[PDB]
Amino acid sequence: VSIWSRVVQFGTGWGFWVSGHVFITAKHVAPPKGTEIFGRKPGDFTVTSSGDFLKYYFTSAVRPDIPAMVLENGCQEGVVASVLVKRASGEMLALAVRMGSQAAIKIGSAVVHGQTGMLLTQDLGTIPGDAGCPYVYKKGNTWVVIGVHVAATRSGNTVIAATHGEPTLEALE
Repeated sequence: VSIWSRVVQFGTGWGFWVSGHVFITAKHVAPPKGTEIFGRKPGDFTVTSSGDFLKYYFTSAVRPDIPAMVLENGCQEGVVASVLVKRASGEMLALAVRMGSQAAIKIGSAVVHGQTGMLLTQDLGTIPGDAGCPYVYKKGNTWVVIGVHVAATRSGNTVIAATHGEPTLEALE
């Protein structure tokens, strides 16, 4: 699809334009908080994190050309999604992954929640440094994004996606 263009190198990893204003990535690849990014200084944007999910909101659209997509909080187990892996070479691998159940993890010093998935099918699969690449699927007749890649199991086909879910309560003052 044209979409592959949304995926871009970022810090020590990758990230994704959900909308003109919204850029998501894996928190551990991101450059330190308050770094000048895409030629914007802090204050041009607002960053919300959620585990190892990291969302930048830009007051002014940074990618004006691009439509919004729906950003779900993970998806149902058994749904077949697809990871959009770009490699530094520019090579583009659509990896199919059947999504699984939730699962905690440690990124160093910090336990973080994710949805696991089991890569469907040699060379193949993921590497560290794919972190950030998105997981997306076709819900009925259109496409949504459900999380970002964080890591893959030493053993075989299992991968973890970080997810972002909207807050449901609020504290006062």
